[PDB]
Amino acid sequence: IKIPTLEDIDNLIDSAEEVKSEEDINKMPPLKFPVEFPEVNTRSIIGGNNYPIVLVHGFMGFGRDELLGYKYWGGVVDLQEKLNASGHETYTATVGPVSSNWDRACELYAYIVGGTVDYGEAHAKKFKHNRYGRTYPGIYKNISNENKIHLIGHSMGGQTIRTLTQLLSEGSEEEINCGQENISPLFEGGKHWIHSVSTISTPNDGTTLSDLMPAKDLISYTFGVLGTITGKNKLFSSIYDLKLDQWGLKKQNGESQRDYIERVLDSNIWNSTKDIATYDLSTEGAQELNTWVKAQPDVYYFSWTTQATKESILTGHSVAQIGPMNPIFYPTANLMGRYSRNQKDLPIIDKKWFPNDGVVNCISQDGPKLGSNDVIEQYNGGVKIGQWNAMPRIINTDHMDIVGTFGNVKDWYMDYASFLSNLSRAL
Ligand SMILES: [K+]
Ligand SMILES: [K+]
Ligand SMILES: [Zn+2]
Repeated sequence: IKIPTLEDIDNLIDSAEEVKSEEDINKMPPLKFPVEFPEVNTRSIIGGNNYPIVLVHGFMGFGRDELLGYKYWGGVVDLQEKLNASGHETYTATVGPVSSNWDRACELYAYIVGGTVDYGEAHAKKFKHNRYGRTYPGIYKNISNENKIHLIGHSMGGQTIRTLTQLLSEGSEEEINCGQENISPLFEGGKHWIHSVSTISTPNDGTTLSDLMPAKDLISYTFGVLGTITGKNKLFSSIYDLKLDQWGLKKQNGESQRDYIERVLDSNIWNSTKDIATYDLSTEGAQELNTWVKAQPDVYYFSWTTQATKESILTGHSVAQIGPMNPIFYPTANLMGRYSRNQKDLPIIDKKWFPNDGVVNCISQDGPKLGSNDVIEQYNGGVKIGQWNAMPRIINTDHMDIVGTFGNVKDWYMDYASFLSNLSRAL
């Protein structure tokens, strides 16, 4: 009926599942990776790679040094550590939790290479924000056409990694042509640093959760969800940063976390620019991204779809599955599960959009289709470069469960890392 905001923090905390110990997560049934790499049981794989994985969080995800150690990737299980311990070189990148995909891609570039974020003169002028952002040391500084990586992005992270791959490969005409000093190499094109792009629970065609909500309310709701993890009091402690430096929205000297959050929530940013996550998450905004962010011909693309709704036999609406769906997502799942729209200049939303994972419509997750020329095929026991390999649906699994909040997923990720290591070179 009603999506809660911070006004309803008490009821959210009340309805929420308790955070579990690592021991208790390990007692849950492990998620099973569904396939073997093609031909592994018919012949020798001879063309594999040693490229590392870089993990990229979604909307309202935070870094390894935030949330008092609770990890985006695995929660109380440190998936990065487990992957490295089992021989799968893995890093974690951290970008703006509520910034646009463009801004996040520029941040991701700097996070990997090292240096100061550069959003582009042209872009920064157009959207009226700073050209330069924060400074990072670099987690994989030697990245190159020879030293490629596998990008894995959850939620909005999947849009962000598509966007980085587009910019690396083809650059930005607007940036190239504006005649700025010391253009970021990101915008020049010609870089083939990415071997694969994997999206997990990604709004590749947006999510109608953004369409149906006022932006401020969506953000406020998501602070509520964060609170179910941090605890309602620790939610207002200095254990996370919204990273809106470019907008002049850093926490002020002497400002409390609570005052900082209220100030950001009350900002004009949420209804006054398209250069923000809430726009980029909407179906209109995702469609716009899709009109220029294409699947590159020399990169493997994989998509994973989560679902935790069932169809109501009475109305045809999709509703939360009791058990699999976090109770915090009951209202979001149920509103998306009955949201239609047939309005000029906007994507037509019909019953195919109803099934969801609490946050993102299932139909949106297999790859970009709105405004896209990308090819999508369901995985058929062979991998195809330059197009989307839409992998077997991850049913009975909500939006956060697939990153360990809450689920036993470490073996799935280790098996996926093994799978990715078999991928052979572009011809
Ligand atoms: K909206
Ligand atoms: K769940
Ligand atoms: Zn921007």
